[PDB]
Amino acid sequence: IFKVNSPNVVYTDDEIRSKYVYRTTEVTTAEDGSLIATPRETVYDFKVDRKLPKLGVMLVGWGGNNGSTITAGIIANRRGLVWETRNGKQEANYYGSVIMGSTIKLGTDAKTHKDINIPFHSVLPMVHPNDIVIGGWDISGLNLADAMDRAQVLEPSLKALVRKEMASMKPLPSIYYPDFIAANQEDRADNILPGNKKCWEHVEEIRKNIRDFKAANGLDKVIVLWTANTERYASIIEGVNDTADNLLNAIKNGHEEVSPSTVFAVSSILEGVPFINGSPQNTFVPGCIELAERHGAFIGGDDFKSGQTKMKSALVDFLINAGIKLTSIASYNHLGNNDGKNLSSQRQFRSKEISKSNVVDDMVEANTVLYKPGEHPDHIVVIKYVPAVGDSKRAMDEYHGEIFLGGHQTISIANVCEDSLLASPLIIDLVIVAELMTRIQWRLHKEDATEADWKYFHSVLSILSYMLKAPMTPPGTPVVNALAKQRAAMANIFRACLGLDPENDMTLEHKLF
Amino acid sequence: IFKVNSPNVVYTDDEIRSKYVYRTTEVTTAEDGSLIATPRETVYDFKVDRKLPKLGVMLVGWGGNNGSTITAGIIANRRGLVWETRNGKQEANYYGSVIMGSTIKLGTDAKTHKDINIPFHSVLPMVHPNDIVIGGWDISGLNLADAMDRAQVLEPSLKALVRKEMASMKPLPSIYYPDFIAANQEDRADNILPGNKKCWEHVEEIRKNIRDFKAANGLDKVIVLWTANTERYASIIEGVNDTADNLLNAIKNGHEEVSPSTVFAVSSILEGVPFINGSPQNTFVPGCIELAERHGAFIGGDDFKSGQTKMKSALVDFLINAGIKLTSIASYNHLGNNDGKNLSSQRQFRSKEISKSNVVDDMVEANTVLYKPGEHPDHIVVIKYVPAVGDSKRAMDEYHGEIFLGGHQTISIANVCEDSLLASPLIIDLVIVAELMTRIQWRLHKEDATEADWKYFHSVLSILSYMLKAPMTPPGTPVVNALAKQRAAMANIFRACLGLDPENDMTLEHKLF
Amino acid sequence: IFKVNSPNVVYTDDEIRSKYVYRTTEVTTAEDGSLIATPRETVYDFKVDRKLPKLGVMLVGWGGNNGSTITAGIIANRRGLVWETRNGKQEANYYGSVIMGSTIKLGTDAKTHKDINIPFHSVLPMVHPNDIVIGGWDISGLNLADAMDRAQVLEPSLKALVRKEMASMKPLPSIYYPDFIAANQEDRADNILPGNKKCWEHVEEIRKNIRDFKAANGLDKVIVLWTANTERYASIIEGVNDTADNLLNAIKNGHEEVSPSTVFAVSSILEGVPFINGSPQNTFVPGCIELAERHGAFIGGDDFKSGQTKMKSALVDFLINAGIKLTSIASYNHLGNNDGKNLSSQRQFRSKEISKSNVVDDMVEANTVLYKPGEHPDHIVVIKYVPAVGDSKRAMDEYHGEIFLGGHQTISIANVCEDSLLASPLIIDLVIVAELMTRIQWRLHKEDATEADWKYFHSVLSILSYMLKAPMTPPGTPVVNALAKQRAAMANIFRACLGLDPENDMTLEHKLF
Ligand SMILES: NC(=O)c1ccc[n+]([C@@H]2O[C@H](COP(=O)([O-])OP(=O)(O)OC[C@H]3O[C@@H](n4cnc5c(N)ncnc54)[C@H](O)[C@@H]3O)[C@@H](O)[C@H]2O)c1
Ligand SMILES: NC(=O)c1ccc[n+]([C@@H]2O[C@H](COP(=O)([O-])OP(=O)(O)OC[C@H]3O[C@@H](n4cnc5c(N)ncnc54)[C@H](O)[C@@H]3O)[C@@H](O)[C@H]2O)c1
Ligand SMILES: NC(=O)c1ccc[n+]([C@@H]2O[C@H](COP(=O)([O-])OP(=O)(O)OC[C@H]3O[C@@H](n4cnc5c(N)ncnc54)[C@H](O)[C@@H]3O)[C@@H](O)[C@H]2O)c1
Repeated sequence: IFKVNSPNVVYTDDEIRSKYVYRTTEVTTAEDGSLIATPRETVYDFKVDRKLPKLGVMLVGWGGNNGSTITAGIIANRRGLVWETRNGKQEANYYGSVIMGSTIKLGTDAKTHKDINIPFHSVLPMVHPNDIVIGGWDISGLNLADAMDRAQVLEPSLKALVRKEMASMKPLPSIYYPDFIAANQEDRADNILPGNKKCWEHVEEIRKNIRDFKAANGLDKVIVLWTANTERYASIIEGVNDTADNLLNAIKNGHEEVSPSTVFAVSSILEGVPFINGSPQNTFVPGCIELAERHGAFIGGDDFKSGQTKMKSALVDFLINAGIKLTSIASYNHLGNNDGKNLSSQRQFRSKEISKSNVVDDMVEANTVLYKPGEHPDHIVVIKYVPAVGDSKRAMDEYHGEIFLGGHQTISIANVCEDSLLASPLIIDLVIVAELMTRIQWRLHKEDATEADWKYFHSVLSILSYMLKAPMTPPGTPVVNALAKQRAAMANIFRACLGLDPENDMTLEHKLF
Repeated sequence: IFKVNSPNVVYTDDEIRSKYVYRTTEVTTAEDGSLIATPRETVYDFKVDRKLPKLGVMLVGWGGNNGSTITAGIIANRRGLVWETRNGKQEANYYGSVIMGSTIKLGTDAKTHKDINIPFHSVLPMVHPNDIVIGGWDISGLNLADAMDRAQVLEPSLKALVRKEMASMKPLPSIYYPDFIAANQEDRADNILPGNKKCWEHVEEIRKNIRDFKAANGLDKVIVLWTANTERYASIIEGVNDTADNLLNAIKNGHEEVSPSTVFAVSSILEGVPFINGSPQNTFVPGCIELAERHGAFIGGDDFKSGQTKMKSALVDFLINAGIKLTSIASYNHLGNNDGKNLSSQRQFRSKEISKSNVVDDMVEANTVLYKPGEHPDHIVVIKYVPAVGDSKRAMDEYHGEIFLGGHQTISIANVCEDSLLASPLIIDLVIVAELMTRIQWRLHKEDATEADWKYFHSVLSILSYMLKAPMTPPGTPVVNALAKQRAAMANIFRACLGLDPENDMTLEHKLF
Repeated sequence: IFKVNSPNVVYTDDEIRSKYVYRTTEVTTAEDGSLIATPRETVYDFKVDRKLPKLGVMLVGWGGNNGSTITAGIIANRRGLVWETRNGKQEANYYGSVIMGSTIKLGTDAKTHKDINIPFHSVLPMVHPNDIVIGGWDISGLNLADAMDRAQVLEPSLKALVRKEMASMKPLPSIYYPDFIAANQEDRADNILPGNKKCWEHVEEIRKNIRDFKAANGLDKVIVLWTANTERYASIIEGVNDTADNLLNAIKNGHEEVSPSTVFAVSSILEGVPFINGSPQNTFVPGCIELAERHGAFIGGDDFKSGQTKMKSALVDFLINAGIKLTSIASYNHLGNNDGKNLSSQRQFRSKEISKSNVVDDMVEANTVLYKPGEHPDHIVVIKYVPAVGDSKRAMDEYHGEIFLGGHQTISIANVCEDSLLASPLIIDLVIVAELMTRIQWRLHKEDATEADWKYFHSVLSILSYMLKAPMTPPGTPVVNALAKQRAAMANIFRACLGLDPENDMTLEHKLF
């Protein structure tokens, strides 16, 4: 633990009221066409609620690969289970999680002159993942022990320990619209609500399920996470999905271009729970976003940045920030789970391909020294279904680049990654950060500020962009896709609630003496 | 171009006098063992000399692979030469250079709400690489056109254009101490000064050469860069190399444990020119550093971070900052130039292995959540001599990591990199940044400050750490090895001389509205 | 099953007496320097003993990685055990074995015109691996269940089934000469016979152990296989190891340059059991071979061709037989078992490096169109100890080649191979083929041949060369290292005992009609 010694930071047993000075640079164009840089300061008052709630996560796709892996891993970490591998004994951990497995720099030691590093989870009052309750919906009624055996992700020794408690968990019936997921997912749907079309009864039932989850479990806050199959893009039609009331009427009129995910998101917005989409499909259409802003409900980005895309975000940033001109990026993946079986259809593969292909455009528009306006590298993404490899995704990347005097650099990467074991800690990170963001309020520093001036963060949580492949940002704002930039954004926003200045890495006390 | 509109920044035609507030966090231990974080502010006055000098670089190892590549590339960029490749026409560029091929963010647009990115070279008044004069010493008297043909790095079409002017360049005689480089480099030395041992006449001759370079060329500033063969570690002996006067006496007494690089560095310190070591050997012993601090001469780090080590700095940082526990790093390189031939000896390979192996220790000591005190991954580095591959170094990396619930991640990387084409822009970056650092002065902001209170940066230039594999820091300070951290340090130090605040990446104007 | 309908093949319930015509080509130099090719025919009589013996294998290094894996796998296949993996249910098999997992072509169908393929194990009367008895010596007294847990090769579910029967197996004490294996293997030796030097009592004890194994178990034939640590090369000294009697005197005189493996081989030759060396060290010195020929004892080659070397034998053959000039071969391996720990010493790594480096010389001497006399590619082999990877050896190969008009081909291979699971079926293959070779006799076809003219194959079994990295051939004969050639040799020699002609692959009945 640590505390901040500053007149600007006031600690109360319920609140961490703090004063912060946001310092930025504003650029305006001069008369002769040159740029003028002006330092700007905005004084902000931040309020952080110290009380930790009893948090529940509702998973849409509970019986999937990722959902079963999560519920098993939370049980394993909560009980401190030790199991047997060929190498010997294995203990439960939260590796692969930036919040639960990484540290950030607090400051420099006065005496030793060395850096003080504290866990990322300990910066702000945050909910511990061991106490997270899981539930939700699935079109397949298989219990989560049998779902665990279907997934083929976990070792038999661990499954033996977690099977007794995971056999009592059965997902609630969900909604199946046949048009949106692949034709080979017909035989999977046995636990489905009455109706293959879009209706207002589905919204009522989903709201009832969220209510009953919170009531029966005894939870203070609920979060809904979409971990279901990738869907096809729902066409944007004027009068159907372009406005909150238009969409609310389209649900009742039973229009044939409303995704199941949109029904879940609408139910979440009407019940006041945050909704995070873990799939590349366009769950939030114009009208879902406006309904979220009209009600004050928090909504997150799309997809999960776990594996080849995370390393791509690191590498493209590193290579373009070093002066190497990337001309080709070729991503090849083949996998043999139900995720790859659903993406074997073109209409459902297109969404994932679009999500994977749009991670490098911001980095190539930032480097105007290498890339001319309109110059983009050849970015190809291929995903194939190989049933024999199972959950072990094999990714092959070829990065082709141009260097000094026309030289050629080629970087070939072979990644053997367990998909579910790389996305589960991301879900933990998403829920923990979203719960924290529901507990932070802000206002402008005035000499007569009242309690009525407290405001929340914008309904679209871009602070989750570290864990999201296709970040969703507030309407009209740019998108940040660099991994280091997103991690720094999260860390510095967390430090701003403590009145601490952002990390600059200059270290002038070691250079000027 | 751009200008800063701020009362703290005053622009004169010769100076950029600016006022900056260095904001950091200081950590002190409380009585009950907890940590206390206190915001600290140090007010600094920075003075930047706007006048650009005529800069000359003296290369020790001019006829090597890297030196010939540099002199050819500077000619190619200066003349704007276009040559023929199989793919068609190729123009000269400075790709692979962070200063000449990358951009940094200046600020946000007032109207568009989009980011303004300006070239890294345009942030501060900096010397253009097209105007850099080259010269120096080599033990081989071959002219640099024949040295270019010996190197086997450049295409015949480019060599045809640059051969006429590169055949008039002949390196000055150098000093050859047989004990320090490999036994297979005996036949290479034909241009050597009289003497196989350490003497004060060598210092006189090297100082004379630096003087004559500056006088004949008409230069305002000179920088010496060691681009010669990797040397063996010179033993630290009390009374020989532990003190500036002890070392100055050891040169005259002709002790047998003084490297040729130490003679070059001593000559540079006595003539007031900066010296940058581009090799893993310990050029600066205790006594060379003290002589540098006693005279005010600037000295740089060791080795060149070009290729597998740069990507290692990116990847290890990315993986450990994401919660993945690296257990094994295995670097394999084989190459067939004179660099690999000199490293075929164990005593000269040890220095490069030590330099390559110490890039990840700071990242594993920062993450106390994953690594216990004393826990280090298995880091192996292998370098082999394969004459058939030439300058094209083939690097194979295996990163083995532990992830959620005991999962295994393996990342296999095959890099085919032209060594000389990845290190030449690094040399340009080093000389440009070092020249700029010779033009920056600092002081503490007082109400009665005088002109006599202006001070330079510390003699050990750690701001070059981005381009250096084994960064040398001021005595008693920690070492930063993360690539993103070093680039951010350079950018934020450059912005501090303009009175601008460091980049925080928070973007609160897009989240709070 | 199948039978041969031919007057040349006579089937008896105990013998398969057959007549074969060995057809080859002989080359003699003409007067004008040209070559003359003459067809030669040698008529051979082959006798194959149909009776299958009760076979026992004695392993030197029983408690090692490979020995424990073998004894466990034989139990698993014998009992037909099914265990649990993450993917589901796994049954026992003999995959990775050329005899037990591959087929050979018997002939063409008269009616269908399609090929008839029969299992390699069914060509000749051969011992089934399910009935093989295991035993032997080890310097470590740990039982083989605890040795199995030490090895970290097998899944916990399989180990649970095999642990009860593998805990009753304890290796006999062995002989430890400290000079020959690495200094870090001191603490491993607790089950050692009295004596750190070479003595005749060791031969008596080893012979007693072989006798008692056969007597107690009730076996008809015994084979000894060296699966112990790699040793250093024993110097060839005149009067010590250059003659059978010289070596027999050197054992008694206690010379300090006689390997432990030589003592085992000598004991085997004096007891009449075959000895196969599975390590790169020179077990058979001049004098051991002569003793083998003087007694009639069978001795095999050196090392195990399992993994990167097998693929190297395939690839180098394929590339050089296709017209591609290999200029560089770079093999990198790192592993973390006791094998890699013993090879961390230079004197013990040299033997493995020599064994791995000499697999391509025969292929480059066969292609006189590409390689001039004395032209050899750059062949580098690196083996490193990385304790974190365990038995999973990571091999990285770079094959660099020259193609049409000076083009460059590069082939980069990343192999993740379980070392013990690739060498265990090789040991099964070696013992099965060696037992068969002890049951085959030959003679020249004469009109008055008697029973006294029956002869055995030469004491040095080169027919095992498929499974051996460093093939040992009869003194004065060339070595075959191509994998396809060795497999074809084995198949055609097996078919020659059946009176069948070698496979030619011409298929003229489908081309001439
Ligand atoms: N590395 C990763 O695992 C990763 C990374 C990025 C994105 N994603 C995305 O996350 C999602 C989950 O991946 P997975 O491998 O766990 O999936 P999966 O293939 O196991 O299927 C998800 C589950 O959702 C269920 N489902 C489908 N439609 C439903 C509906 N309308 N209501 C309720 N349940 C429904 C399916 O029956 C299935 O059990 C996918 O969309 C995938 O594309 C995964
Ligand atoms: N990617 C890279 O190229 C890279 C990266 C990191 C470090 N380095 C280091 O940079 C240096 C230059 O590499 P290179 O491939 O150009 O080297 P190289 O093999 O071509 O040899 C450098 C030159 O220095 C000369 N030399 C040696 N001792 C000398 C002395 N006392 N005085 C004058 N000249 C002397 C040699 O004759 C040779 O011509 C090496 O030490 C190398 O280890 C290179
Ligand atoms: N893929 C492979 O596994 C492979 C391939 C080629 C060659 N080999 C060779 O096969 C051998 C076995 O490999 P491993 O990984 O099973 O070995 P290992 O590292 O497990 O050690 C072999 C065993 O032999 C024992 N031993 C050593 N000296 C002995 C002696 N004098 N008498 C009795 N026991 C003795 C050791 O204590 C150890 O238990 C090694 O020499 C290895 O180099 C293995």
